[PDB]
Amino acid sequence: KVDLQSLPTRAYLDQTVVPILLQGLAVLAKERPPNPIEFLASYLLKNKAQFEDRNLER
Amino acid sequence: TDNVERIVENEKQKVDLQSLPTRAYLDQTVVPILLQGLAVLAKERPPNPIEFLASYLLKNKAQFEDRNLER
Amino acid sequence: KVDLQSLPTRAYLDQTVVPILLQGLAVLAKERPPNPIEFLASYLLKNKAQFEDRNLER
Amino acid sequence: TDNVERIVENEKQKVDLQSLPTRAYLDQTVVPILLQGLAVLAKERPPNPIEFLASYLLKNKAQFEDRNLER
Repeated sequence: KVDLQSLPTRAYLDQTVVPILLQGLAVLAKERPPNPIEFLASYLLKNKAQFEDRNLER
Repeated sequence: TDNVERIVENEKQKVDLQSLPTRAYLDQTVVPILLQGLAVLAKERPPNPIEFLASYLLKNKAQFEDRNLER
Repeated sequence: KVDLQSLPTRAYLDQTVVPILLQGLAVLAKERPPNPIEFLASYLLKNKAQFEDRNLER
Repeated sequence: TDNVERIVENEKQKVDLQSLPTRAYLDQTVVPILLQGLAVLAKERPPNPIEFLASYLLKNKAQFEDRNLER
């Protein structure tokens, strides 16, 4: 009975944050804003709804 | 084999964050705090991982921001 | 707790020497001096102060 | 895919270091010793990396200098 808690580290990350990070990092590299960490963190929060629970968690 | 990375590509004067190649730009700005946050996230495995990672960035931004090519 | 010593190879180099090298290599390619290795090494030493510790080391 | 590089650009007679295209010039002069030095630097991770790399160049210049289109 595998779930998010039991997955290997890389699989866990690939299931949860890797897709939104890939998108966000690509946007960040294009924009190059004055506050990149804040920008990325903001990006995650703004776009969370489109990426959240699209994984084993269902 | 790994420490071989063509930067002769990007060079083909004054270098700042805006002019850095993509990988260098990211490595200068977010990769350190991301590496730390992703490690914390993988260990905790919280119910809201995207939110948690974003919170981690915000909470630890002060220790990582401006520690790069633009002081 | 990440620091310079713990960074992946490329991130380490990007944090420490890549920016000054980019600038120096561009100057070297423009000047084409009789002693290019010496010129580049000299460039690094002369401009070190403007690039040194502008990274995680702080 | 990678071994495809237009030099028909640069050709459009006697070739020396001064007339080489930028990438070729760098590859002829500093890329070898830089590749070696960057590898040594990444493995050691010293307190003064720019200084260390410059020192590496100076110390090993004799094994790399003039091993190119101009003997």
